[PDB]
Amino acid sequence: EWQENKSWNAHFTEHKSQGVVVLWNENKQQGFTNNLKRANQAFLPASTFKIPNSLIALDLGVVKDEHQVFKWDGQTRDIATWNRDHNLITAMKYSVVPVYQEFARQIGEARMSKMLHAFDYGNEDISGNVDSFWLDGGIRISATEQISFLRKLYHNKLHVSERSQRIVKQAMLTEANGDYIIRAKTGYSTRIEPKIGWWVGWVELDDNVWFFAMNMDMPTSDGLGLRQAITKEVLKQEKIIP
Ligand SMILES: O=C(O)c1cccc(-c2ccc(O)cc2)c1
Repeated sequence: EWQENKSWNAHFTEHKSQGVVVLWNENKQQGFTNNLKRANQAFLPASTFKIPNSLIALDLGVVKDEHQVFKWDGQTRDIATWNRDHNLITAMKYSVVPVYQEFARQIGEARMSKMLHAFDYGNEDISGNVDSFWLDGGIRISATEQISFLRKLYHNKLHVSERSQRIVKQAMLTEANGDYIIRAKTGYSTRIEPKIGWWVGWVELDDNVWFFAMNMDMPTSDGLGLRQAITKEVLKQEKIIP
């Protein structure tokens, strides 16, 4: 069911960091992690909320499809990639917060709450600003809850149209080669302590899918690449990827 392998802690220790990687074998219905305590420790989802946010916007028509353009609002922000026009694909790719803040306001406080209950998403608490609760509000989710949510999305079992779920999984596309496909979303929570990085998603193989969910303490932006680098070192160790 759930087995803990502390050997993976080296991958966090080698970099003087702390965090958890959670893997779920879909064929075997078996989970694996380095720290079962942290695996269930709930944090702010931050930009990982793009996934449910994207799903909700699409299903209500706030976003019509992955080609619709969302014009830069002309306010120059500290991240250049945000200072341009975007569609759902590029908005997800560059974690464009201002676009999803506009989604949330159009979704509305009421509808956002029901959908997150329908999704059984985390603590289902949207306390705070409707356009920032996933960055500095009351919502919390753990790695194992992320994986559980992702599993429904993969299997099109969330209570939104199949189309909306297919479109988001398209937007989640991160890496694809002859060996595997990764559909995932990054997260960086800085507005409330502790500062952490997220990476959640799954690795599609020919005959199996490995869902993953990782977070780690993130005092400075210098270690943002360790989110994927540590996850991939674990996937290699377990011969999930070469
Ligand atoms: O999580 C990602 O992949 C991603 C993408 C674009 C920008 C940022 C980011 C945001 C804020 C920051 O202070 C440092 C980095 C993260």
